[PDB]
Amino acid sequence: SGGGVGDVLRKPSKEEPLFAARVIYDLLFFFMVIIIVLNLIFGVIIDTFADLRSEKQKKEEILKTTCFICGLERDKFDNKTVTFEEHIKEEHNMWHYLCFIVLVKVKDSTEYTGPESYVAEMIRERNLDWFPRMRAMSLVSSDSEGE
Amino acid sequence: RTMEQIVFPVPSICEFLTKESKLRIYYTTERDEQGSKINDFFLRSEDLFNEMNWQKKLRAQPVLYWCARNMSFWSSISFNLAVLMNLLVAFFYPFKGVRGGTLEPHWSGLLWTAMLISLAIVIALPKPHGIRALIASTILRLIFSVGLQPTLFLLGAFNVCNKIIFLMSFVGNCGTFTRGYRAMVLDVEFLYHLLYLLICAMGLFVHEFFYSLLLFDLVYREETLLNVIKSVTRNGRPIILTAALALILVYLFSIVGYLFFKDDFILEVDRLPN
Amino acid sequence: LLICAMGLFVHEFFYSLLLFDLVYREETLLNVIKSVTRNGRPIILTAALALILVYLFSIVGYLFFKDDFILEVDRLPNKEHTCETLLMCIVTVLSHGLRSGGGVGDVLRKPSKEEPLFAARVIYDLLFFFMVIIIVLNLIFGVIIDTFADLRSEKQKKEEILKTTCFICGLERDKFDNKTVTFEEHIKEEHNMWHYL
Amino acid sequence: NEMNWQKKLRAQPVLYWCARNMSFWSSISFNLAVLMNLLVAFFYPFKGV
Ligand SMILES: [Zn+2]
Ligand SMILES: [Zn+2]
Repeated sequence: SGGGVGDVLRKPSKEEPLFAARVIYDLLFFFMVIIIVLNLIFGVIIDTFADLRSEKQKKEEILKTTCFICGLERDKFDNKTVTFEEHIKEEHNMWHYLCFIVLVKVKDSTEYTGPESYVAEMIRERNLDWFPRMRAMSLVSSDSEGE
Repeated sequence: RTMEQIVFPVPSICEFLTKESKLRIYYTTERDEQGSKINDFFLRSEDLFNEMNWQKKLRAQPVLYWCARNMSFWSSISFNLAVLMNLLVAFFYPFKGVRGGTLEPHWSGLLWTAMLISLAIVIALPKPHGIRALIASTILRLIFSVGLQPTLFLLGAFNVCNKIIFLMSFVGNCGTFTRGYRAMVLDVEFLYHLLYLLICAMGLFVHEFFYSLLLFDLVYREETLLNVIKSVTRNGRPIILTAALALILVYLFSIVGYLFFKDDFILEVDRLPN
Repeated sequence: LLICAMGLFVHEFFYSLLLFDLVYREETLLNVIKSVTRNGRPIILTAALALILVYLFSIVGYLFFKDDFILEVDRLPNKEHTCETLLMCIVTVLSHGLRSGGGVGDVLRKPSKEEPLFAARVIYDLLFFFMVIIIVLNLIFGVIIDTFADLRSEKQKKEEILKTTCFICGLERDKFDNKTVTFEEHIKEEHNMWHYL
Repeated sequence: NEMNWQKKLRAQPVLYWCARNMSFWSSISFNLAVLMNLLVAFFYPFKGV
């Protein structure tokens, strides 16, 4: 209700000796509590909108302008007949990776090929260093220059 | 540290994967610490393999599979019915037999005619949208046939049957059924849905407000509203700490006012006669 | 300790004081108080701007609307109205009316269309309400919100530069992408500052 | 152009002494204005206060 300790007390009006102290009390309560504290809680709420929107925008731009598993940043695939739109679909599609994980799981622990044994060795026992962390075999050129 | 490229046949079990969980795993995974999404992807890969096993096992259900396909339809019917029946219980609670026609039914009759005209205009222009408008018009017409209490009882019975057939759809559409009973008891959304069912049943039985409670619990679900509530609640510890700061500050001001301005604390009041 | 001892001895309130001093310590509460106090010089300067602006409005109100400054009052027994002309009483009445909604409205005499001074009174009321109550209070709260924005920006920049770069080494964690020396062991085994200490 | 003017005015020095400490004049004017506004604020019934 607005002023705070004002408009509910007795309103001394200039006759009592306690008038100046009452005015100071009223104005000081109104300033610190009603301005600063309520403005602090609402500044906290607005700041949380700012942080949440910043997180969402960062997540969306890093989801759209970079590759998945591959990790590249979509400016490396500017030329040389392998663009990003088919690098996502045909080269580093994660659905093919899930297909490979379930192919390792379903198959009968024998009579499979070479790389599947290596992958199943890295899956069952230990870590995940068989993923293409930052390399894609499309940025690399021919080795004729050193040869 | 050399890189290969292998081509393999896709397993026949991978085609039993839904589009919803597909989009969920595409949009939900996050970079753990070293700018990489691999670690959470492997754990949800194991969970996805278990989910595809459950989906392949449940494909031979089909009546249960037919029930579990159209769960968004059950959710939409439950939500629209809850909103409509909250609107009916809001406008009319003196009840004691409201069907007396003390100039209310004439205005209600004109409102029903206008609503029927608007529903006809909506069905004419927007033919593909507004399937629930016909059901709302039929429910409004049933209010003119029988009393408000039988209509409310019918709507409550339809709501509880829709919820009890939606729970079976939700149980079927998840793999927690065969892991045991404590596994689905430990689930959070399952507990929320059973709380919703208990609230709906107790509203049908005991004193019949309770639909405001389920309305709050169900409208609170949607994504943008949940986003703004996540904005008010994600940093809740500073908010409660500065609320405690306000509390101690007004405690100090109360101490000072009690100390000196003790006789200036009179307040206006009107008493009720005995 | 002195506050606690004096509370045990003398008149025993004092625990509100030590409670304030001790709850004020914790990190997130100290962070929001640092948001209100880190840019305190603009806040006190625009408070002084509010003070001189209401001093100007008090001057104008004393000049023309001198007899419209009556206020309701109830006296304590040992006409329920009073009028003040001292220009300290005018300034304190105007700071009394600085809060409570409209401002100079709902405390003065409300002339209502009969006096020739009606249009000037309406202009005075509306102009006070607009400039002071909208603009100045919105300025102090915009300053506070801007200080939250700056403080959060500084904290985020500090955290990302602490996590995504090396310490003493100075590199930016994208140089260690390959070639058998990654950043996670470059921090621990090569450029650990504890080995430097 | 400003350095040309400064070189020409270096031979003033009494005017140059006046022009050196202009921040002092500004500070004196501001403090005096604030103080005399405080005095004219608190006491205006005057009629021989
Ligand atoms: Zn890739
Ligand atoms: Zn290094």
